[PDB]
Amino acid sequence: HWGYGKHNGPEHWHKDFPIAKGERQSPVDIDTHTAKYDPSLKPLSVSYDQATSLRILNNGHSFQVTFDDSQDKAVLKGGPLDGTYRLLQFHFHWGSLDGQGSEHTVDKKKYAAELHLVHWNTKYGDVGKAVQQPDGLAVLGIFLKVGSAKPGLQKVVDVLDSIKTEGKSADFTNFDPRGLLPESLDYWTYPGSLTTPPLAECVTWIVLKEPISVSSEQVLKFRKLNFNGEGEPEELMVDNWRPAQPLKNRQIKASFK
Ligand SMILES: [N]S(=O)(=O)[C][C][C]C1234B567B89%10B5%11%12B85%13B98%14B%1061B821B326B%1174B%1252C%13%1416[C][C][C]S([N])(=O)=O
Ligand SMILES: [Zn+2]
Repeated sequence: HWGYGKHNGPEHWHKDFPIAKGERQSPVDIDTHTAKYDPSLKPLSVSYDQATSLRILNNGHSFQVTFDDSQDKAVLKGGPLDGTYRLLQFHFHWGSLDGQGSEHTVDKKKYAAELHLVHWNTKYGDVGKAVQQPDGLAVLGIFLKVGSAKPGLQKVVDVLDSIKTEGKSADFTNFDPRGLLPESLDYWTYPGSLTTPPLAECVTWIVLKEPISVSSEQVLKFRKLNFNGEGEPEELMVDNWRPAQPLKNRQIKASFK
């Protein structure tokens, strides 16, 4: 099984998923001086007021909070997107120490973590169909730096002890993802891929410029999770990030000057 270790990590993934060496892989380094301001880009529309969270789950690679995506309750629109994208889940990538953890980098700077809110295009009807399409998914990426606590993250942090090991899940209703967003919705965008297997080239990436701050205590709780299942040798769930991949023939566009 793929993972993040020496023998099964990112440098091995191409053997099971040859698209790993494809033309539009993610994440990438965002070179802020080369990204082009595009005045035609619209403001991003984030409509999360009717979001219905369902469960929180340790999937052996991250933890995720899953939403009801059977109706247009929590949707992303505008920005670079055509049409309406339903929120399915959010999850994080993080490091063993604060100087790594993000997938995207900004002028080679790594953040302590990165939040991904994963959305799929309603025109394809279900996420499995959407991953087979070049405009199937839109992932909103938000950097985390360590400093002040993020109050809207605390409800997540506090239940992580109940999903320590792979396969464990818990009820996680009434969680409002608006509490994870920075002030500004200024963003960079580019065409890319899932950053985990199957590495499908189906994502419009929207990466917010403004990080959120989380406390050291909050991120420490992420690092107490385990990659392993209960009863297996304990391996801390840390460094679950894919490094930057070649930009190749792509342009990163900025929504802001
Ligand atoms: N870091 S990331 O790119 O946001 C990966 C998120 C993980 C997934 B996204 B798509 B969305 B779909 B696949 B990918 B994996 B979980 B969430 B949901 C997924 C499982 C199904 C993919 S398949 N195997 O049906 O092609
Ligand atoms: Zn991710």
